[PDB]
Amino acid sequence: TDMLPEIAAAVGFLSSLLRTRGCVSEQRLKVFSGALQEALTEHYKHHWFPEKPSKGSGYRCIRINHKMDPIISRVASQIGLSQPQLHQLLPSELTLWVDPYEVSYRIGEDGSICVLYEEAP
Repeated sequence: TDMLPEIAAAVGFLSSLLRTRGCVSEQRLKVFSGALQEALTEHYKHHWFPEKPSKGSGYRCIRINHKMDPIISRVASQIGLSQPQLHQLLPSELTLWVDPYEVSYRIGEDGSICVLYEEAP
């Protein structure tokens, strides 16, 4: 019931966007992926409750508005991506919900809710 699959799906989504929209070597994309996985599992450790998936949902949520998510920012820094470049490469107004058994996202305040990952408990 551990948090890796949901977090790796989230991270794979953000990586894919860097790969697609950017010019980032796989070496860097791999550093970013592992580092973001570790960052987020540290971040979610005490805020993960498999039996009540919406509990802690707001805390775990990854937002990109006019400020970049601070964990994305610092991990991305680790591979030499500045926040302004992230802003350019990643969608505007992105919301990424990373909950037990379900990863989902929205591009834009009024975009569709897409499911990245769903699995049965």
